[PDB]
Amino acid sequence: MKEYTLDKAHTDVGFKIKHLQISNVKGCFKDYSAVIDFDPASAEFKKLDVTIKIASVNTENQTRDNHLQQDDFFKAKKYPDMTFTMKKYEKIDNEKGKMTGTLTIAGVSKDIVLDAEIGGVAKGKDGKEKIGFSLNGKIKRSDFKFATSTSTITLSDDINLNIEVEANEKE
Amino acid sequence: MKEYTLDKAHTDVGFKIKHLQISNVKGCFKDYSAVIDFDPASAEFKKLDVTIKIASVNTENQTRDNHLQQDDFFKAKKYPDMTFTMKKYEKIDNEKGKMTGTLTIAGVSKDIVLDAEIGGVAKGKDGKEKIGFSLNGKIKRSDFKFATSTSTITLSDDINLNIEVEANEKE
Amino acid sequence: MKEYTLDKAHTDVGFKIKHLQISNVKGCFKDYSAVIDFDPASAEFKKLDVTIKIASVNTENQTRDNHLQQDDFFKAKKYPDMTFTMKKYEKIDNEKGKMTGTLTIAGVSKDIVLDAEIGGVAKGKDGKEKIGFSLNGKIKRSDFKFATSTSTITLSDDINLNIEVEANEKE
Amino acid sequence: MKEYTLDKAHTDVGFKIKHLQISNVKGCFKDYSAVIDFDPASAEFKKLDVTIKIASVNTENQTRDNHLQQDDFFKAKKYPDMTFTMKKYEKIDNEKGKMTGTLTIAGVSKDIVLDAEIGGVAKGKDGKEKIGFSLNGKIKRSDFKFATSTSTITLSDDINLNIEVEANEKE
Repeated sequence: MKEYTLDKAHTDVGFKIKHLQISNVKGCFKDYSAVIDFDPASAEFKKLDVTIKIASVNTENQTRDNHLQQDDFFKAKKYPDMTFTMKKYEKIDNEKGKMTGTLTIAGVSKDIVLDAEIGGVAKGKDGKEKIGFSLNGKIKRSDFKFATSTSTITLSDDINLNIEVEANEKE
Repeated sequence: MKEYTLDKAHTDVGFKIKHLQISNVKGCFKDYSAVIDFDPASAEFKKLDVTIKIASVNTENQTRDNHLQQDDFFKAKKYPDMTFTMKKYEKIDNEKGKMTGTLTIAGVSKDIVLDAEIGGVAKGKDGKEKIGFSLNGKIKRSDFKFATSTSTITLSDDINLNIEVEANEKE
Repeated sequence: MKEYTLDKAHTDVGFKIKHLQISNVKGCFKDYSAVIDFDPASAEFKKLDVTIKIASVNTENQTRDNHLQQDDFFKAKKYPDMTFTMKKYEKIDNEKGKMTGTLTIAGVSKDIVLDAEIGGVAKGKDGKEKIGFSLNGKIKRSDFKFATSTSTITLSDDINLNIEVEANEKE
Repeated sequence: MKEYTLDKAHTDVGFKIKHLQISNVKGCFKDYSAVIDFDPASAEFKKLDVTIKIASVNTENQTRDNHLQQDDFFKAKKYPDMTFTMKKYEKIDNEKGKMTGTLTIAGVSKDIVLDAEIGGVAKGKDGKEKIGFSLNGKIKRSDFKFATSTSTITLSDDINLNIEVEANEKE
């Protein structure tokens, strides 16, 4: 038997433990087109049709973006774009309305409601019209059978849409 | 009715989605004492008694460390230290054995098994003895009623102990 | 050395593995009062004030119900009731409107929006009025600092309100 | 305007909220073979070779069992069986030892340690030998690239092996 004394400098009294953390992935799309018909006299949308190129996704992370294009997500080779088509605008007041339309994600189509909030209807620098509005609403991955492989535990069934638009008159 | 054209520069076609991520918290304790009796002739531990000052925890994050001291964790005001006392060393060979002892976390005591791995038994620079060994084992929070408030979902019931020791002879 | 043969009848080649499962807790309250002012001429609510006795919760499970009354939930000893007070009804059409009001959970008050859906405005068996409507909306535990101890991982930050009302005229 | 009174009998003041629950899946295999060489004189295993038919899995649930056979699990069409081959038995005492062997799950092989606990070495009813022992140990899905598609969040990386054997001498 012999007696020893730690050397605290080359000793580590260590432990490892596993925890879960919840976090929001924030994303946008760099490339999309839209057609916008709005009547400032009555604060009503008449047509809103948007096409978004899945390819142009950006979640501030290059390898996740690529991953989004694959089978277990967007399948961007087969379905390069997502579309929204307005079917009904129901005015609440001049700042607010309920927009109903058809969202199409990888060939699957559902009717969704977005909350329109009109934040500013002006004549511009030059005297041609501008508008600023937001569209907000929650959609369910399950409704669109999006990422069906991924559990609703790992990744939320709920996606929150925040469309912020500034826009100028045509011709 | 009027027609508009997005201004892509002040437009954001955005989304937010919630996901879970698993991660290991790695930690050590800066301040502990130990008594170590080991026989290099037979590669057997004779006594191993460790006291660890909960206060000296370090998980590379100052506010989590403080939080560990509180009611829902260590209760370091009431129970400032954790103790390990060896009860039995069962040799497997000269590199390996099973250590049994009593771990005490905030006044609750359980007998645990650690895997002893002896990685090097030498005479030092000066001709006095040194040893290097590790102790590894998994304990369950539930066995010690540690952090009973915190779900075994958020934070793992399993804690992995990695004690890495270098040590020098006495007097 | 000796050779053996399993006895399959008293042998178990076993394993245990831990998984997560997501589930909806559905609940109602057995005891509540309300005041309801509605104009069938215009399909508008004029007053809607509801008080709910926390004590009367029912999630089809007796010990969870009790648990809901405690500090980490409702604190029903201190705050026996939750209240909703309508502040604004904004008509969309005769079947649909947006209701705004003040919800109060254990002394904390936030303004919420419910989606009113009027499903049937009749004169009854006896020739006195009836109405049937629903109120639906999502509130966040965090907005009300409800169950702050419980992680948004274990238990969803989002609660979905489904109020289904059938109701008869007064006097 | 008109005043109404709830009809509590056809009114539901309801809510829905999502929570996580952790649970152990317990399982065994109905069909396996083994070869067992054990020396009661010295309480040492000499050979332990087990083959398990993946097809014979039973987790007390018929549709989960089928699911286990598929690509995201066992791939039982391609890899119908799992094998264990003892490489080393290291005696601790007559009741206890450390078993080392090669586990093979769907063509991927890793060396694992099981804790042998010998609970009873007798001569039987008839005067021929019997033994009862257990083998226990934890393996990691990740080490075997098992169910790589399934997150370590939904389903634990750790599987706990409990082999309980009763067995009788040969010829």
